[PDB]
Amino acid sequence: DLPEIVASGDPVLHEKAREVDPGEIGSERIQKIIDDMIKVMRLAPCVGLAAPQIGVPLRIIVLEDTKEYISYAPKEEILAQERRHFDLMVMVNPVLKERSNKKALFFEGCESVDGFRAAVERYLEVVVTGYDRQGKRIEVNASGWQARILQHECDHLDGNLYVDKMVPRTFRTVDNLDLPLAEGCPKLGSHH
Ligand SMILES: [Zn+2]
Repeated sequence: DLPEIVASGDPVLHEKAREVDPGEIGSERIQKIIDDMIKVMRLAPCVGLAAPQIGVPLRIIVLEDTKEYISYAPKEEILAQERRHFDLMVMVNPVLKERSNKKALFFEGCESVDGFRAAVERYLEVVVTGYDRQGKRIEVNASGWQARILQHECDHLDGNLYVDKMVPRTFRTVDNLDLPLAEGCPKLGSHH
């Protein structure tokens, strides 16, 4: 049976998830939680999911962005966001760190806050150390939209959602997505 995505207000999404014991990573148990994430992500569809969003209070994230999803976005926005496809990534106990003080500002949404968007400022360059799905120690250097999803998913594990880190006056229904920003809202884009 496939778990449901958990909505905002459920305390599992607002409290800090706990680390997987690295000796446990390859058990049928953590493997099932992982496979469940992957399936819930591909069903939605979305580019990223964290374990708290399926009710599991653990430090686990998955992410994928496919050529197919990407060929839906305006070709010029794909270019501003630096949005490039990348194979399915699983990380257990991810620890995120920026590689520089450069930030970008664009719209994100979250499966836990259904129907809405807001502009959120992200580090453009990250590193995430952690474990892959076989208990092996990995590091991942990420920029552009990939680094965005890493930060979004990582945020979940500390009980942080984007509605609590969005630029004022940008929150909006999906349908209002393309409406103009109000005066004194910063422009979407990035640093030189
Ligand atoms: Zn989310």
